[PDB]
Amino acid sequence: MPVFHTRTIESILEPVAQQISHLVIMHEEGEVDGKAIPDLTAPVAAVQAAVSNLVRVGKETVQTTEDQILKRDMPPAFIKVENACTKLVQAAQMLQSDPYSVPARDYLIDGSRGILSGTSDLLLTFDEAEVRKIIRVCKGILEYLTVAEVVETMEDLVTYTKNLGPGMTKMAKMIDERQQELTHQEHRVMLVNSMNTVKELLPVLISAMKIFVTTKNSKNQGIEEALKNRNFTVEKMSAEINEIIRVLQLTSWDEDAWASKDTEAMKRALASIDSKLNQAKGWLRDPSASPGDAGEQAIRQILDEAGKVGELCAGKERREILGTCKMLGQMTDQVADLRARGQGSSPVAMQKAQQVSQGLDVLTAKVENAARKLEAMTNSKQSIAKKIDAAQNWLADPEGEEQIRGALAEAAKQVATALQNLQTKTNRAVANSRPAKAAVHLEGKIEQAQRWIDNPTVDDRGVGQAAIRGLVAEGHRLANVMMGPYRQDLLAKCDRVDQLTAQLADLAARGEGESPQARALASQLQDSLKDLKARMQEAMTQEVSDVFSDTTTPIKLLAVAATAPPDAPNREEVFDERAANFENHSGKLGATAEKAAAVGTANKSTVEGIQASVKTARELTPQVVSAARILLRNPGNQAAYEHFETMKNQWIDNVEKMTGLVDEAIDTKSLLDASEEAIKKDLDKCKVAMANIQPQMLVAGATSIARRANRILLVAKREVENSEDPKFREAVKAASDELSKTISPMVMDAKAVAGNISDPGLQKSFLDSGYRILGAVAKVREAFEKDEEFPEQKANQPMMMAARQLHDEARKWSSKGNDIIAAAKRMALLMAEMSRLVRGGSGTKRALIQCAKDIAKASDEVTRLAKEVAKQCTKAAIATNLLQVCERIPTISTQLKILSTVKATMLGRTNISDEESEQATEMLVHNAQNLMQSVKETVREAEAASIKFTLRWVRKTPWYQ
Ligand SMILES: [Ca+2]
Repeated sequence: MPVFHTRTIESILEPVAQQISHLVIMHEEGEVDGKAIPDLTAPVAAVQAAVSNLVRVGKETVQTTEDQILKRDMPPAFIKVENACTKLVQAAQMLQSDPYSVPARDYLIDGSRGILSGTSDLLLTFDEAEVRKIIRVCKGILEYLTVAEVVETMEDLVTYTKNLGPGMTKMAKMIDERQQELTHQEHRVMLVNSMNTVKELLPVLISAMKIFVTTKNSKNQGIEEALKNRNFTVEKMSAEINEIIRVLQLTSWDEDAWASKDTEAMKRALASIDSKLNQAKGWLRDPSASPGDAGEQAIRQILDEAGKVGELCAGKERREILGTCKMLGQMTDQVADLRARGQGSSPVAMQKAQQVSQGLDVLTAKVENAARKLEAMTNSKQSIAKKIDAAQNWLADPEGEEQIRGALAEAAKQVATALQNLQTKTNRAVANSRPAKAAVHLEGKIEQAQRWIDNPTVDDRGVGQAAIRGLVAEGHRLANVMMGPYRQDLLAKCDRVDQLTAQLADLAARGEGESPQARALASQLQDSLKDLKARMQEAMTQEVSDVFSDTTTPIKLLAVAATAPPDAPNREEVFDERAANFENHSGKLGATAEKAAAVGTANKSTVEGIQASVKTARELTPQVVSAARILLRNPGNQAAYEHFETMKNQWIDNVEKMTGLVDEAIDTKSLLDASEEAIKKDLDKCKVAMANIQPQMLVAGATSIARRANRILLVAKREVENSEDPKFREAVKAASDELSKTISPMVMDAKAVAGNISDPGLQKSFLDSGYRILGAVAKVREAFEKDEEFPEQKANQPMMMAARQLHDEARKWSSKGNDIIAAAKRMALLMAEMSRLVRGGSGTKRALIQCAKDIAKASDEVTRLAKEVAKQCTKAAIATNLLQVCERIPTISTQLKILSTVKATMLGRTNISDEESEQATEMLVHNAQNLMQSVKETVREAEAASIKFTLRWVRKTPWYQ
């Protein structure tokens, strides 16, 4: 099994597999055509030289290495390489006498496959031991984080610190280089993110240890919260280091990453369900609470936490959570409706809601069954495969209950091969046990839903249905905040899409699927999705413009409620309230940011970033509250002040970058319409505030207006650092500068009217300044041959389904006139050929290798011209994003060439294929999908970068809506 996770392996294994492609090409020229095989002497000598380098440095390594694992795993590579090497040399010797020798060609096709396998295994052992070093350092730091609790003296604090130094420095350097030596870009992203999180967590660590030790040397009263924050820091840092250790051992795409994410989100739904369980169960059972209240929604969103669990369990276990969720949802609806009319406390208002909520305690129990279930499934999954199967697979050459412990929790060297077979079987069952998941960014969800609604191939891609369900769930989440327009976007559109999709499902499983009765209804559902996208982005924009207007005043009031004088009144009466409003504000911001990441127009990178910052703030709120409680506890103490300032600054910066990333995910002109609407509404509350003599309300509204104007100044300065032309830098700046001109006059005029609230001239001055701000924001807004067909042939196909998904996606646009759609069409066609060639095996070797070479060539065309597109385009975000989709193309093309050469050395269906040939088909399929859809995203985003010269993206199909 070949590997490609580093640039050194690739730089070594690409020319090797290339010369091997030559040798198997001449092998086919010999075996299929009976042609003279020429002087293999020079090429075999070059191969055996470039490989004898690896063998030589390896043999020198095993002498001077203290690594025992290397001493075990390295000589077998020496044998697997030397054998095939000498075998190829022998083939070169025999084919000098008789260039038609039938056993000399047996030794030519066995050695090339053997030199590929052996070379890959040898490099894999090197790499493996190189990482084992890095993991040795990481485990060093992990063990050093456990001795953090023994520090009780400032002497122990400084000593602990200075000794922690060198290991941290060495780890950071090692990871910074290893990530630069990796080919899988996502792995690099994970290493960078984790190491950055640890490095950003060190100062918080020494701060928490500092307040712990100052609180310990003296007899201060903040000892508990201090150890809470310190133990939390050890927890988070140790967890991130463990993430580093897991990623470092990855040699392919993420295979078991879904497990940990699914189980941690699974537990997150419950850790979040606890609090709202208590609160909502406590203050709903009251005889009335006006609907739309935050305490009312406190149940309506609880069920949402169950839904995200129901979307994680497989399609069958969805039963309990889905049916219970629907019944609880409709019975609470009746609670709100009945309680908000002339009749409350008719037993239907008590006896129904009571049995229901007593059932809320039941669906809160059903979700833990699936949560415990799945985990035991992941802990058993990794415990069997990793801890016993590998460890005693190595030690096959005694003691027993390792293979017993693996064999019990599941349900010579060929016996271990059977162990690998059954392991793959268990991984198959585990993989099926979980349902397919829709994308997270919007266009992925609506694209999968789109691919299911128009041609529902019966009983596959429940990913489209899952995308519709995730979109409808996100529409329910966006709706709970509204009031009047609450019913029109929720009831009509969300339930209309749920109903319509239920019609296209019941109308496809129990009946016919291709009739126009299901295709005339499909357009009824295809545009409804567009409606939910439009109004969902609209309501999301309105919600963001309100919730994210002020992100810092609650924690500011909490900061001044902590430094209150000791003789101040109601110190905890106001403090606990500031912490309550601070936790509520933080959670509200987090939820709004989640909706923004789900519905907004932003690439998956910024979606993962928004979710990451929401995770971080959600983790940071309680420790900020506890820091406020160790400052409020000890007045005049400098250490508590430094700690609370550190924590509060952490929260401030995380919510700041959260505000920015969330702002990226919104159509900025729609945002300007939203904030302009908010300035219109704010001024009405000002006229009213004057009419009823409310100067505090007036200055509050004016400060809100100036706040929004400054925010618009931020989003306007953002468009300056994004455009590379003063076409935008005098239009945007020429308006934002005047918007900055209009700010302060409105403020001082507001302060003027606040003292004489009924003076018509003063009021007139203030209002004039305000509407001048309004017009300024308005100006800021105003500143903004022929073709081929797919060779589908009648009856492997999973490799062709990707080729179809690219061909059907490339043909949507221009035939020619742009080399990228020509090259992508040709790539999907050549992939339709390669799918036919993989299960071939009769003169298909040269056609398959030549096919991979063609795919790599067209890939170079796409990458080249797309890189040309990126540098003649405004807004650097689209350019850099396009480059991000472009860099993952040449790597996957090269890996496609090498894998193709392996499959070619095993393509003459001469038998060495217990499952070894089945592996190379699967790797070619995985690589084929990743390449395929990678150039698909490169095509779509390539057109996005062409709306900004260069290409012509005119569409093919004639306009018919
Ligand atoms: Ca003035």
